[PDB]
Amino acid sequence: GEFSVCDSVSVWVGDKTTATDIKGKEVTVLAEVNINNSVFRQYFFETKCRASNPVESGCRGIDSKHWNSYCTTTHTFVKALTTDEKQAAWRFIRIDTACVCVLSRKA
Amino acid sequence: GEFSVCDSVSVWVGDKTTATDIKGKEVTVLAEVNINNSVFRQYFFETKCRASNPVESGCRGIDSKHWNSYCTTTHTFVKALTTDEKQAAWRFIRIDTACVCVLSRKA
Repeated sequence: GEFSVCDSVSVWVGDKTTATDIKGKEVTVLAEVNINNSVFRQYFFETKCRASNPVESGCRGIDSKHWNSYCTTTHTFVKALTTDEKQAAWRFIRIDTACVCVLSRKA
Repeated sequence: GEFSVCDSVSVWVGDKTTATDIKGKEVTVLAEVNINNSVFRQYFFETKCRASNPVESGCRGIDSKHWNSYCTTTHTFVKALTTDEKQAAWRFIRIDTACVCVLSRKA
């Protein structure tokens, strides 16, 4: 049947406490946002790698005879209400969204 | 050097007009949100496949002798201000976030 090259794990996250923002700083993630007198809990759908090597040689199916590989998590950016040592603001934060295979040549 | 198995293309999108929501319906994406008397244009960072077959056999580096492959775009969910035939609301919409390789056995 069909299976990815890198095994992946997805979960809805409703209790996030810190995240790295687009500018690289660590920021605190607030839990509920009120947008116009009504509140929302902030949720993030994240997908992570289950393993950098789901198989001993790296990613599944790769041609190991020529290639080296491992799986790695890639990120999107989602704006969220956050706060830092001085200011609460909507900021863009890095969220984990996929597990992909990266290759290079064996020598 | 390091290269992905599936070639990928990322862009910030600031003029999105429709999106499919989590419930599957097509919805209209509004452009500016006012959260507390101040406005924001809504942006989405999307990553798409450049090709289902970046190489003639499917994804790069796969062992084609045993495997069939192609690249496919995976989605995250981002909440955005949207509207439908009756109601403007924050809804979760499907955003394209990665290009990953899917395998199956050749016979």
